[PDB]
Amino acid sequence: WVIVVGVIGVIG
Repeated sequence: WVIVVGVIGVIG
């Protein structure tokens, strides 16, 4: 959150 990561985050 708030919609933030192309390849390695949570998502998120």
